[PDB]
Amino acid sequence: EDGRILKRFCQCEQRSLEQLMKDPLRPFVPAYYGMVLQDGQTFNQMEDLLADFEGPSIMDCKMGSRTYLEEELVKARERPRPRKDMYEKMVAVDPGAPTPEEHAQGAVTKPRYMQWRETMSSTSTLGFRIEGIKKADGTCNTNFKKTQALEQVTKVLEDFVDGDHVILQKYVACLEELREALEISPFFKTHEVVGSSLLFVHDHTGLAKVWMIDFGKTVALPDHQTLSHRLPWAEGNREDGYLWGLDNMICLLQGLAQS
Ligand SMILES: O=P(O)(O)O[C@@H]1[C@H](O)[C@H](O)[C@@H](OP(=O)(O)O)[C@H](OP(=O)(O)O)[C@H]1O
Repeated sequence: EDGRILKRFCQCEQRSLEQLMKDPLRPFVPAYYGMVLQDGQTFNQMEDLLADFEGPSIMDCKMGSRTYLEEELVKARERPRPRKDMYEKMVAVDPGAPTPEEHAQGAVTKPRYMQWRETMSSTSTLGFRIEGIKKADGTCNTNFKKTQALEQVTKVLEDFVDGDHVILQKYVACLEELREALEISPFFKTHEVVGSSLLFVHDHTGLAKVWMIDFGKTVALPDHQTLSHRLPWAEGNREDGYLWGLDNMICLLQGLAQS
């Protein structure tokens, strides 16, 4: 559309957006405009987050210690469904990361793949991981499958803010105010948030912002029930590591800001 973007419909994201529009997180999420049909498909219509920017830099971090839903792991034993998809996306990073049985099948299960991807990157050590970068100069990078150690992550962050400090201060101020809103938010408090990202965008005019995006697997907990989002995940507990991720992120960016 026009200052608007169409995203492939899914129910879970619809229901999350319509709730978030009424939540203290509203300022930190893309405006939600409703749905539409076009060229044979159904779409959620969304705010174009880039609208206000001139030649933006852009970074997307997946947030959390766990990236798959629990009924993926408890449904991976009852009726297992191995994927060609994921074996290849795995072998294209580490061959012989597969097991001699996974080898002969050309197939890995989802929780297995998602698990391996969590340990091969910063997710299991920091509770967040860089997924994507596009810089002011036209270059970009989505190859972060082995970005794991604290010093690899900080190098990428350094290159992205590109010595602008200013812009880096602005981003810690966004993340710090995000965190105050997450802590008092009924939506966050009553949802499992897995697979979602923080989108960092900024300009040579010094404009900077962070949004929460991707609510395709943000799930409602049963009545009155809450998460700390800090406590470590164990099958049954539904913990996220979302706020563990955020705390670590804020800490590291402040560390850059001293520098
Ligand atoms: O980043 P990678 O290594 O390419 O892995 C994909 C990525 O983790 C997506 O976020 C995930 O969708 P969800 O997080 O929404 O599950 C998807 O699952 P899919 O292929 O089964 O959709 C993975 O293939």
